[PDB]
Amino acid sequence: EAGITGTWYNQLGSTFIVTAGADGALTGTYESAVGNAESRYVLTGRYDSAPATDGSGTALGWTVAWKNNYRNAHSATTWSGQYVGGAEARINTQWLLTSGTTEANAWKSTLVGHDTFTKVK
Amino acid sequence: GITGTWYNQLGSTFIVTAGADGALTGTYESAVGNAESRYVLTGRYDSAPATDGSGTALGWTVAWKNNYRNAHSATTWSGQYVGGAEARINTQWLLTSGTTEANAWKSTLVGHDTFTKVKP
Amino acid sequence: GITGTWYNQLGSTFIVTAGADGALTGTYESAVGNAESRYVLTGRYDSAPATDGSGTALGWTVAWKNNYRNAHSATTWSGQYVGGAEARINTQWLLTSGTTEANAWKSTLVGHDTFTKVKP
Amino acid sequence: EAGITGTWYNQLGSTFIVTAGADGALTGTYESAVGNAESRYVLTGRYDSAPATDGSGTALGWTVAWKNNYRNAHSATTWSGQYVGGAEARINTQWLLTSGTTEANAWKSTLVGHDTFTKVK
Ligand SMILES: O=C(O)CCCC[C@@H]1SC[C@@H]2NC(=O)N[C@@H]21
Ligand SMILES: O=C(O)CCCC[C@@H]1SC[C@@H]2NC(=O)N[C@@H]21
Ligand SMILES: O=C(O)CCCC[C@@H]1SC[C@@H]2NC(=O)N[C@@H]21
Ligand SMILES: O=C(O)CCCC[C@@H]1SC[C@@H]2NC(=O)N[C@@H]21
Repeated sequence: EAGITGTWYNQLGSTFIVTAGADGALTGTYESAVGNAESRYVLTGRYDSAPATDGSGTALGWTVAWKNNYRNAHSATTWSGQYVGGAEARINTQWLLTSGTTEANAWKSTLVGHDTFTKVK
Repeated sequence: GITGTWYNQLGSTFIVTAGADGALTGTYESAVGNAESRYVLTGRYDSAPATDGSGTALGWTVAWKNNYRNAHSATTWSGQYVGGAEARINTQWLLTSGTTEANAWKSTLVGHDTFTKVKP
Repeated sequence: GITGTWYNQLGSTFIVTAGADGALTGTYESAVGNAESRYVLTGRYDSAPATDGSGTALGWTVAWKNNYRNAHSATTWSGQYVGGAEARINTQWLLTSGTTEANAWKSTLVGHDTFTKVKP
Repeated sequence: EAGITGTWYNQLGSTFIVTAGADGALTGTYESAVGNAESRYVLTGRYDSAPATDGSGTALGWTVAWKNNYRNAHSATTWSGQYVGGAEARINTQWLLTSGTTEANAWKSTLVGHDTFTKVK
């Protein structure tokens, strides 16, 4: 939690700014270096606020709908993964990016990938 | 609309409110897994979808900790709402468990849930 | 058994032979996408599944090149066969397109196909 | 193809030995450093045997059913990804590992991950 809260960057050059609340909330903004995106987007999510203390990561996830006051891609990404704490903090994720499609095109609505986030300071 | 009480093919209950500007807020009760009672969820959806017949993109997260249990895991659902007479939310999901780094390869389950407002 | 002609929810046709020791060999004809006619597939399945009621794990690949078209892409389906009166193959799939390194983030689609032997 | 053919290792320490045939076939063996696995397992797959020449990767995929003459995990993995050629050849993949389950447990049948393979020589 104080762990998770901060600024993070992934391998694409994207920026994630997040605050982890005592109640398990994640709130912040996401800026993507790629895709049909510009500026910052709201994110919201959840994390395990009482994780195991036995060397395990802390499970978390968040969503961005790719609409802000400047652009709308008619799509949303969710990241699912875990925070790994300590001096070299990482958030390791897999994600699903679903675009709104017609029914005929639903088979090709969803991209899958993986992002690694590095905490800055 | 998206706001309402939804059920998937497993009999899980997804109760959500869609805020006017894109928020999803609600509770999730899973019929399966290391879960009992309701869990907090939050997410986002496209609050100005295309007007060509396309569905409404969305996603949400549950961390599987509540007053009864903690599974040390979180699921995200990514999908789209399809309105009409038999409204549906079609999703794919990622369930990540906290693991050691070495077991990270087996940390994440993937699946697909379809939701309707029809009570089992 | 697994050997036979299968159809998914999109109306794609999956014609396969399950070899006694685990091979899957056949053809795939997709009803959607950058595809026409039949494509070669190969895969593997568990040729000695558990006897507790569990399904039979399997997977296969199609590279979307044939004599008619080349989409510069490949799909893998990972899933399990569930026998019984209404045999089913339930899958999740990954469709990777060749991309530049920089566009690799958007190289891979994911979805789910369910197959039965019922002709549309 | 001469590209793809060879020995590869991923970040877990697993070994993939493959031959790419002129007809788009992939054949070989896989040895996993992790999981319910020992020794070598057959793999088979397919690749785009006439890829684009415009800087793009070569699409491919393969499957392992985790039964060999020493062990059976009642599971199968498929890797989907692309080969990136040149002096520092890589195969970048995402994978799906489905275990056989009862119907009641099908929701938890499938793991998802990503592997990066480095060609040795
Ligand atoms: O193109 C869109 O539909 C909106 C932008 C999507 C950007 C994706 S989300 C997954 C991946 N990680 C990033 O930081 N950016 C891309
Ligand atoms: O077992 C856990 O770690 C927590 C409960 C997970 C339940 C999963 S979330 C995806 C799927 N859809 C449901 O409604 N339930 C399962
Ligand atoms: O468009 C392409 O790149 C090639 C055709 C892809 C068809 C996909 S494979 C997954 C899904 N299931 C089908 O039967 N068809 C689509
Ligand atoms: O545990 C099993 O069911 C069989 C072994 C699975 C090993 C997996 S396949 C994906 C990942 N990549 C590897 O090299 N090993 C693991």
